Amino acid sequence: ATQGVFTLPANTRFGVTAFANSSGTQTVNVLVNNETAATFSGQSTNNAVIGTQVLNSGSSGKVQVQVSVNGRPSDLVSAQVILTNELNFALVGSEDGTDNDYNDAVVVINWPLG
Ligand SMILES: *C(=O)C[C@@H]1O[C@@H](C)[C@@H](O)[C@@H](O)[C@@H]1O
Ligand SMILES: [Ca+2]
Ligand SMILES: [Ca+2]
Ligand SMILES: [Ca+2]
Repeated sequence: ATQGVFTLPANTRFGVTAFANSSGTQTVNVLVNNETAATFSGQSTNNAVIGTQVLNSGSSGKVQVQVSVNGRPSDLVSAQVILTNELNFALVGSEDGTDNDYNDAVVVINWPLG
């Protein structure tokens, strides 16, 4: 199944933050309605924040997270969770190798903001 794709409410500001846990340099691209809106890159085996940014979901609300390492797409896992019918997390893990820890880049999207 497709992973890393989320439909947010339209025209909503959201946070996106990426952490790294891999010897490979992670590149995280965040697309809004299929256009790149943010790109983070970095390397850590200790959960360092490689980027954090506030974006806008636009008219469609479609947000996609893509992760690659040296140009090769990582395998993604994702889900969205809503607490008290208000607080939203869109969660992504990614795997660049064979150990299947799925933490090589971890991406968290949260809304609402403010
Ligand atoms: C390459 O070494 C594999 C890569 O980096 C490791 C340190 C570990 O985080 C592994 O999960 C990751 O796929
Ligand atoms: Ca891994
Ligand atoms: Ca890892
Ligand atoms: Ca508040």
